[PDB]
Amino acid sequence: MQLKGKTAIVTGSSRGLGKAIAWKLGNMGANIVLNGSPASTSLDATAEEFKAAGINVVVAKGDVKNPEDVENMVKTAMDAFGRIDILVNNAWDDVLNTNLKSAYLCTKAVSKIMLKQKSGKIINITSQANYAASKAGLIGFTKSIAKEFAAKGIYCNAVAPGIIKTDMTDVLPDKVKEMYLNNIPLKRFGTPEEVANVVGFLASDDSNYITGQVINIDGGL
Amino acid sequence: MQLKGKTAIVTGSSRGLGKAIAWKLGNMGANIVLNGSPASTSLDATAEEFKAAGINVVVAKGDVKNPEDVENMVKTAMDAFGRIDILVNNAWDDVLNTNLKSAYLCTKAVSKIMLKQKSGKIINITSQANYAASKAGLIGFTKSIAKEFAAKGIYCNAVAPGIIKTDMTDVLPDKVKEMYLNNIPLKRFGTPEEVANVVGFLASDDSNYITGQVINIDGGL
Amino acid sequence: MQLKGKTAIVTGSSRGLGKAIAWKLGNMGANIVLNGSPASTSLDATAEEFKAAGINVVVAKGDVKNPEDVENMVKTAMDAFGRIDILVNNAWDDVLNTNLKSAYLCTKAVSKIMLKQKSGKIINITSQANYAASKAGLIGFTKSIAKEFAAKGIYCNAVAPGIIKTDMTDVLPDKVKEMYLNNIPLKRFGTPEEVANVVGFLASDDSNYITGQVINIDGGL
Amino acid sequence: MQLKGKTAIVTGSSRGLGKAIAWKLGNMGANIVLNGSPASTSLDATAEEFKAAGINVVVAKGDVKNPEDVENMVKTAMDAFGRIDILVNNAWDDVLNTNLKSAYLCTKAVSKIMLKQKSGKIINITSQANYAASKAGLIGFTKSIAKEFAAKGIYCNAVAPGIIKTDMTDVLPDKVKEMYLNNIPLKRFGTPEEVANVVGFLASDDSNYITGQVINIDGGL
Repeated sequence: MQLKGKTAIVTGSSRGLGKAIAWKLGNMGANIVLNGSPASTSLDATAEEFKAAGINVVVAKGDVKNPEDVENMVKTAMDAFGRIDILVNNAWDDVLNTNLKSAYLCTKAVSKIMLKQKSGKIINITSQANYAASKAGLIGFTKSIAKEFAAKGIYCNAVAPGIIKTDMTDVLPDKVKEMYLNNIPLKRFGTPEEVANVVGFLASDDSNYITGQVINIDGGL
Repeated sequence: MQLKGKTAIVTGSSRGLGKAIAWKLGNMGANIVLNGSPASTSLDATAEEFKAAGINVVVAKGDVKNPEDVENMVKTAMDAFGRIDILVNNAWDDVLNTNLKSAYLCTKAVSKIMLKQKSGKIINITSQANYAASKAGLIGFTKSIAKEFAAKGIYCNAVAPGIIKTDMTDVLPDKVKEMYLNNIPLKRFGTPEEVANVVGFLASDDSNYITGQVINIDGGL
Repeated sequence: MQLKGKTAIVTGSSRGLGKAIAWKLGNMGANIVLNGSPASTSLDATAEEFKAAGINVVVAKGDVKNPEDVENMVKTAMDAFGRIDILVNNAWDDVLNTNLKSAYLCTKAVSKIMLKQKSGKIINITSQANYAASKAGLIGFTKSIAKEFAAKGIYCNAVAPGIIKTDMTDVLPDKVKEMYLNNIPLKRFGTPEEVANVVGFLASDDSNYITGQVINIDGGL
Repeated sequence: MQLKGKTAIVTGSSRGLGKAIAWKLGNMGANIVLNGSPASTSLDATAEEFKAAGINVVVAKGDVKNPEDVENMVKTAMDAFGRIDILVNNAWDDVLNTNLKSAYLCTKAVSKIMLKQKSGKIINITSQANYAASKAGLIGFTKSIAKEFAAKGIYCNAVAPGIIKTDMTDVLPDKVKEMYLNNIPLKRFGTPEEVANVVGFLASDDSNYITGQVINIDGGL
């Protein structure tokens, strides 16, 4: 389909949002590099599920907050598929390290390969003051990277989800759930699939000529 | 395909960007209501082209800056297809009347029908101080409408194109063209098809849960 | 004081916010041109109050939504003081005409004089979809004018007040008042004097090098 | 004057922008806590200059990227003046640590005292991808802190300078200088005094009711 013969790396893709994003890209025809902890019980199961659905998938085990694991991830992608068309960066000190620093390291490593291709899409997914600074940081980073690599044909955009349906939100007390729901103009939580569909758009040719942008998927919040 | 059995009204769709937008929506399976001046030489030709390509199309002739023509447009849509799922608003006194006032009147008229459906997507396309105020006005209008109709399931978003390939840009002197190109990070003009693809995204279920947003398609400008 | 020997025109300054703005500028040492309807009972009283406080004041009677009255206003300023250093623009068809069109006409007229001076500060004060489009329009207009006249030393900025204390807010039912107050992080309404103080800043040399900006004075709303 | 009997802490205030900011606040009548490295040749000279000008000044020596020095700074302020009304936060791992982490630690420490006062103003001064993320991070942090402490009367705003006159810019080659100047609508660099004047505004009662805002002082850039 839309991403036939392309390779997408999705960080933090063993479960939840990352898995849904990788699932959508896989079903658009992309070769998938899943990423997660070596200690993940779900990582291997997820890969087998993808393969059974007809998605070509390799697994890079490690923590993308560490340079050595980032290098491994890139090497397993290249060994498997020989190219990287799409990087999805999905993931006080611990907060800025987890979200923002992983995005920085992965972008730095993958950009080397995208520059040789003269092609590539980098899509950053955003995750109180610690989170706010990290989120805004990732957006500024996005816009900076977009500006820097625009001349070379490489895209960088961000997706900023509002409140998305999780295992936690499902078990929310009805009163605390109604308080959040009442603060969202659309009066419902978003879904992992909706976020995945927006990343699908940003990965496809349908989003050509869009760079340095943030798409808020938050129900008008 | 994605918009099978849905009806899209695209204002100013006899030629250029509007025609490209209507073409994309048509090819996604939507019933199309084209709009343009009764004096258009291209309007009828465009409709025949769409029909030959297998797109179900009706034509509403008039100027959408006038209430009576807006009512006609809505009536021809309803007479033809019985519903309106998508409105694309594409188009000192003359500046604010052409862009912004047409968007206001069409939204007001179509919103009545979308409220009964409890479903609908309104997509506003932006067009020196006169243009700047109009553009910013249309964006504020977009965000206001989104907030107002969110509770009822109706979406409102905007697409803001930068410099797009036209008949005018093609005949631009090479020096004036190079001056514009050098001010765009991606170092090329956008295309009508690219804008059409973004409207395609905003019209489809892939953009569910996104409201009150502006997508800049400007090559990082 | 700070504005000694300078002339400020404040539109809609017979009462309320405009009067408070003109009062602050007057007390900073500026020559003041008050503006209001010929039918104003308060305009003359306000001018006499200013004079008794030691402020040099002239009155331009008319509606600044009309070109002829705009010309009169400019002429009474020039006849009185021979220069214009500061213009404060304070004020579906009726909405866009009142706020935005007055700002456009006054700026156009005053800019001719500021260009000869190679000096000047234009400060636009913002006033549901009609209001939202008008407000956003005035902001886009502000940014456009700033860009256009930057090379010539002329500044353009905007002040965007949130909920400000009025005669209407004072008589608000306690329950409707508590609903608004609870939606403002600072948990109080703003005052006309606070807005006036921000305009005072934008009129003074303390705001040199700031152009094309909007200052939100809304208690974090 | 405006800040009589108030205490302002200005981080990184031994020289340059920080010194100019502290100078302005001092001359508005504030008690000043200067901050800089124990190895600073200029810190002591600067304090003596302030004292000779009639400014009440104490010096906190240390690096505000370290918790122990932040505690010292707060303790020297409290020992000297018994209160803190104004904190000015002025200053890949090294980039995020220098700008953003110092702002975080100082705000955290000073906020404890401001909460007891139920009064306080925190003013963050912004400093390629590393800088962009840090700058955007500090802005998001600002907005978060403002939201968090609004209920308690504590303000948080940011100042974002564009290109400001330094010792480096003065010795810039004329061609590289003309390239920067041509990219600024006002066609000149800003000055440390201009930045200081904006902080002066944000420290004074003239900026009451403004919170969670960023003032760009960049000549329209």
